[PDB]
Amino acid sequence: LDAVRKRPGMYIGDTDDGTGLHHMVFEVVDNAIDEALAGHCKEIIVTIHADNSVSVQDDGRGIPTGIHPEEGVSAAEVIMTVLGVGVSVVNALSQKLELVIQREGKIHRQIYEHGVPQAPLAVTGETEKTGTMVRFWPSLETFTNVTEFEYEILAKRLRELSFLNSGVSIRLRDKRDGKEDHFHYEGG
Amino acid sequence: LDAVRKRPGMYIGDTDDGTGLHHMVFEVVDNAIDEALAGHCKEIIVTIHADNSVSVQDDGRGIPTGIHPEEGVSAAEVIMTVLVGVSVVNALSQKLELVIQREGKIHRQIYEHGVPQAPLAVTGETEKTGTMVRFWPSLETFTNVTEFEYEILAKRLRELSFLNSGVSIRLRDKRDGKEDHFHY
Ligand SMILES: Nc1nc2ccccc2[nH]1
Ligand SMILES: Oc1ccccc1Cl
Ligand SMILES: Oc1ccccc1Cl
Repeated sequence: LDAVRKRPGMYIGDTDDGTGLHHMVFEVVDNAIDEALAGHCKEIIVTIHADNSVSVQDDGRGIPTGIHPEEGVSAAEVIMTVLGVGVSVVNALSQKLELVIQREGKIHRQIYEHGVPQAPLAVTGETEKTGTMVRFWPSLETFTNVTEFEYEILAKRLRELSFLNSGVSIRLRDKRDGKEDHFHYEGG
Repeated sequence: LDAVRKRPGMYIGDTDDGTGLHHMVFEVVDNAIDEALAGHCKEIIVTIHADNSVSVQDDGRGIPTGIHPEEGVSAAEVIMTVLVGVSVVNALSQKLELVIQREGKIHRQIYEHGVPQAPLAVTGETEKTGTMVRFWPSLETFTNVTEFEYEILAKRLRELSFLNSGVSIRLRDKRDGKEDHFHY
C-alpha cells in the first residue's frame, strides 16, 4: 500500500475538491454491486453516518475468509492490503476501516487504520445471514478542503447504477438528517 | 513497511513499557556509529528535544543521495523505506526529518509514518559532511511510556563509547539542560 500512500491523487483522484472523497464510496459500491449482481435478489445499503463515515452493506456470499496459502493471512486481508482501483486503495486512504463478513454461519470482524490491520480477521460469533459490510472513515490527513459527504452526489450515482444492475436493491440512508432513497430496477 | 506497522513489537520491542521507545534511538545510533566507524575522528550528537523528538547527528560522509538504479528513487529513500534498520524507526515515527550533507550540497526529506512527503531534494550548499535524522515517535504505536528517559539513553551510549573507541558521543537534553560527553 505504500505506493498509494506516496501519491494518493494517482489512485483515488483529486483529494482537495471532493471528487476523490466520493470516489472512495463509489469504489466500495462497485465491489458490493459486483457481488450483489452475481447473487439472486440481493440488496446493498449505503449509509452516511453522523460522524461522516460511510458504510456499504451487501447480503451476498461474503468476502472469502480462509488463509491465503502464499500470503499467510485471510483472503479478506489480502484483498484489503494488496494493490476499478480496488478496495485496498480505500483502505489505505481511510484513517479507520471496519470490515464485517458473514459467511459459513460465522461473523468475521477486522479493524484497519490507514490500511494497517489492528488484528487478524477473527470469528467473533454466529449468524444465519451472509454478506459483507465495509465502513470507512476517510483520512483527514489525505482528504482536505472538502471532507463531508454530499447526499445528492451519492444519490444521483446510485440511481444511474440501478438501471445497469437489474434485480439489485440499492438503499441510501443519511443518518445526519434522516433522508433515505430506494433504487430498485427490475428490468430484463 | 506494512509488515513493521502490522506488528511493531516484533521489530522494535515492547511498545508499552518504554523498551521499544528507547530502541528507536539505539537503532538510529547504530547506523550513525556504523557510518562513523568507517572513518576516524567522528562525533555523534544525540539530542532529546522539548517536543519529545530525538535527533541523531553525525559528521560522517553522508548517506548516498544518488538515484538507486533498481528502485528509481534516492538511495537514502531506499534505506528509509525498505527492510533491524532505520526503516523500522521511520515506519513507527509519526514524523521523521532527514538532512544529508554530501558532495557540497545539503539534502532534505520529510517522512510521516514512513511515507515520504516529497523526493530527497537539494536545499543549499555546505562545506560540511554528515547525516542528521530527527524522529517523532508515533503515539499511536508507543503507549504508557511515551517520554524519553535521559539515563536509559546515557547508559547505552556509554557502553557504545567503550566499544567504539574512536567515536565521540554527546548526549544533550533540551528539556532540563542536562548533558554528557562519552569518549574513550
Ligand atoms: N496517523 C497515521 N497516518 C498514517 C499513515 C500511514 C500509516 C499509519 C498512519 N497513522
Ligand atoms: O462485497 C464486498 C463489499 C465491499 C467491498 C468488497 C466486497 Cl467484495
Ligand atoms: O549516519 C547515519 C546513517 C543512517 C542513519 C542515520 C545516520 Cl545519523
